[PDB]
Amino acid sequence: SVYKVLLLGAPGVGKSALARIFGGVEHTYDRSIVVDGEEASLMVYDIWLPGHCMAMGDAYVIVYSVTDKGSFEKASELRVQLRRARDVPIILVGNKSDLVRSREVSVDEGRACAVVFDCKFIETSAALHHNVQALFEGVVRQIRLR
Ligand SMILES: Nc1nc2c(ncn2[C@@H]2O[C@H](COP(=O)(O)OP(=O)(O)O)[C@@H](O)[C@H]2O)c(=O)[nH]1
Ligand SMILES: [Mg+2]
Repeated sequence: SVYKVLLLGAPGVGKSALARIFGGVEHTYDRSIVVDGEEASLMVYDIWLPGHCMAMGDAYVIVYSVTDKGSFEKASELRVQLRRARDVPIILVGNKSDLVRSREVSVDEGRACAVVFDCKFIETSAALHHNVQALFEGVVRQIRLR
C-alpha cells in the first residue's frame, strides 16, 4: 500500500528533523517499510495554504515540542482546523524528549491531549532518534486499522 502523510505543527518543533531521519537525509520523502510482516510505502510531506495542506494526506502527524508550551497550544488549534476541513488517522507527537531540563509540557498533558483528540500519542527525540521509527510504523498501523 502507498500512503501520504502530512506533518503539521508550529515552527521549531522538529517536523523537518523527524522527516529527514525517516527519509534517511542529513520537502517530501518516500520510503517503503515493513510493518507487521507487510510492506507499505509512505510518502511524507514536510510542507506545513493551510487549507490545501490539510485536504490531502491519508494521515496526519501533529507535532509539538515538549520544551514549548505555546507549540502544544498550537497543536490544539491545528486539530480544530483539521476537524473543519476533513475519519482520517491522527498521531500526536511530543518531540525533543531529550531536553529534560527545559520541558514545559508534561507527559501527562500530552496523554490528556490524546484523550481529547481520541488519537495515539507518542513522545520522540529527533536528537537521539528515539521513537522515530516507532512513530511512522504507528502511522501505518493506524491507517490500516481505519
Ligand atoms: N535537542 C533536540 N533538538 C531538536 C529535536 N528536534 C528538533 N530539534 C531542534 O529544534 C530546531 C527546529 O528543528 P526543525 O526540524 O527545523 O523544526 P521544524 O521547524 O518544525 O521543521 C532545530 O534547532 C533542531 O536542531 C530533538 O528531538 N531534540
Ligand atoms: Mg521544517
